[PDB]
Amino acid sequence: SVIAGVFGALPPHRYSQSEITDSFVEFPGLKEHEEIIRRLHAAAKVNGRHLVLPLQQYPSLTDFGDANEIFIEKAVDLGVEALLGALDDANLRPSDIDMIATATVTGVAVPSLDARIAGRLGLRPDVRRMPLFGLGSVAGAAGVARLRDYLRGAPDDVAVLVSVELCSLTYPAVKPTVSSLVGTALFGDGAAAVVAVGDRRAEQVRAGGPDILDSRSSLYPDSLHIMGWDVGSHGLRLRLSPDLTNLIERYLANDVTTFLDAHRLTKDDIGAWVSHPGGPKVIDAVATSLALPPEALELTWRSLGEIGNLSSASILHILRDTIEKRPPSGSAGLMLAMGPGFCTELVLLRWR
Amino acid sequence: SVIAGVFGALPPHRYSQSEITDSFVEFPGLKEHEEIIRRLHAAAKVNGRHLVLPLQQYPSLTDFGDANEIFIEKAVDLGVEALLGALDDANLRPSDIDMIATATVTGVAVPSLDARIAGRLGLRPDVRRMPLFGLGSVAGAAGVARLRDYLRGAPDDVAVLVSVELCSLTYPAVKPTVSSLVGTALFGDGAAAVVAVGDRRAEQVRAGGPDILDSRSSLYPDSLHIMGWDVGSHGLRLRLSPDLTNLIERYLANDVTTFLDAHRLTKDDIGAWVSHPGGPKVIDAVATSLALPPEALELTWRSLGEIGNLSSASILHILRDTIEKRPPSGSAGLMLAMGPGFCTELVLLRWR
Ligand SMILES: CCCCCCCCCCCCCCCC(=O)O
Ligand SMILES: CCCCCCCCCCCCCCCC(=O)O
Repeated sequence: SVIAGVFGALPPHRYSQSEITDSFVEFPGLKEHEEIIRRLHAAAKVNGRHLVLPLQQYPSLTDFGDANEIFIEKAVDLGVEALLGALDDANLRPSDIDMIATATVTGVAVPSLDARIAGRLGLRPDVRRMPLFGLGSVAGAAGVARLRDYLRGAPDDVAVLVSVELCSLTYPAVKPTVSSLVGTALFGDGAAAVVAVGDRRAEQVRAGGPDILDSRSSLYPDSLHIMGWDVGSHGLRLRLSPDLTNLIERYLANDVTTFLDAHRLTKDDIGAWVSHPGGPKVIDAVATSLALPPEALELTWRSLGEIGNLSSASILHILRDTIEKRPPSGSAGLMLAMGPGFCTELVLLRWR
Repeated sequence: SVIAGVFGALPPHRYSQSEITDSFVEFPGLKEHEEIIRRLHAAAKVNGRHLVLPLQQYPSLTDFGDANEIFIEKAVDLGVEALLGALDDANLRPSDIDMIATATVTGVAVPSLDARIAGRLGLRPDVRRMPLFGLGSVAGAAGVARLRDYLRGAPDDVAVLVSVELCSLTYPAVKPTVSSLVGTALFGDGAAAVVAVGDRRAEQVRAGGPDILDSRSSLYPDSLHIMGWDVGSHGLRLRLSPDLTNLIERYLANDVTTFLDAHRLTKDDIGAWVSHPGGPKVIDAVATSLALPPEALELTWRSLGEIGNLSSASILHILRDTIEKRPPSGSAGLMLAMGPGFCTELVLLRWR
């Protein structure tokens, strides 16, 4: 399992953070909350976000069915763009793909995104499909890890993960509640794709990106309420408990120590950290938990600032950033994500 | 990859097809359509179905949110019942599980079922999770196929697949339009679970089920409209094209020939067929397109008649039935399913 390509895609409509806010407080039913909205938006540490729709169109997006239908169309466009890009980076072709996995939590599609995506790209009719849905924000790391699991038993194959998250589209379910307003300060739209190859196929594809060495999932007891969707007539409504950061602060070290002990590594042996940008308070929690220097998580901070929180797609944008800035050849890399479960996922990388 | 435990779980309320038709024509907004309903319900070759709610409660199930909530409450219950039954069948404990795959098209759960099930039965906090959504009626075959894919590269491991379909809970989306009435004629509620182990683990636990030898997907081009959902404020509205059978008759024989040749096998080599019970027209098409004697698909016919179309769970019930019938020791087994995509999945087995 060696990564051969990584690529991120973004919708063309980009808006500065306060632009978004300036219009948002004026949306129907939101002006009674200008103050908490401005505060929450200014404290998100996001400087701009890409929106799959013109900012001016969101107030009229009140029907879940309308929103989901648009999701299905845009999601497939962006996912195709990402996959095509990651294949370019790997210098590979659609026909070479033996297994495709898709991750999203922001739309409901049957047939799944992989069926549609594979239809658009002219993938082998016999390609193996794997649509993950319930995973959310953790599916970027967990998805890379599922690639390894597959390629571990299929050493000559090529596998891809595609992650599309169009968070702006969940708007119909947004209420002037604290947890939904937090989601309104953090989340943006985007996609990302990873092309990965088996051990036997790496050398003759000239697979560049890092090896995928291992992963470990960590599912916390009695924590369903930390992250989720309240699903209904209104669509997909965010559940976000305050206890989230406290959870990370109390258990994240053990997740990390248990996994690295297994490889006889310490936190110090990590050459590059690739963390999910849940938001200021969550990034702080990770740094505090693992006692990391301000520079360890700077590419995730940077990511949060430039494109916001992209659910599962963010950890892959950041991963691409990390690859570009060429970490020490042969050093360890750690992917660290968290999502609905509650769970965390850790992936072990080795930079080339 | 060797199967070691299979197990079906059903809701307590069983009703006759006629008990169901009789109350159903009297449901709100339905009496005007009694003729077509009685015609459809009789022609389905379903004699009874298990329902997760008391028959007479459905007229009041009009809120997609209420239905999805109920789906989550009940799906987990049924899910852990099936898994437990398969583990006991396999003489294994929940802590032995290394990866759990979940499959449903009938509810929207974030956190997913596998997380909820894992929390319930006490799976290891580090169990691998694979939440498959959008495979629909093919997820029974496909799920077994991804179990091989996982165990192929983990010969000491245990991986489980848990299917749960509560079709009756999509009632809020139902209206007296044709394809939706066809649905009310065929679909029932239920769940199933498969427990499989790696080759090396096989001898230790003495796995008795069939070997999982190979699989082949077959995605049909430009056929996304054949079946799926139309997701909206009202939930999950069925899309079922009339063209479905014609695609089966046109291309199924080839799907199987290309797949069997690769093993130097002929239809006549197959000792037991485990086919998805789409409904009468579908079963016939399969029998017809291939050249199968009436007895070849009888277990499918019996399952259809006995508990309805359980979506992805059916072929696992039918697998359970087949295992019990004990086909020729050492003979070939072939699973065949079809679903949203449009696609088919074939899985080669070898009985003991
Ligand atoms: C223009 C509006 C943008 C903000 C979007 C509205 C609020 C979205 C709230 C949730 C969106 C993304 C949530 C994903 C969480 C997860 O990955 O599990
Ligand atoms: C009284 C309620 C009886 C049952 C009502 C059935 C409503 C029809 C909808 C069921 C559709 C299930 C389709 C799943 C299979 C698939 O999508 O591939």
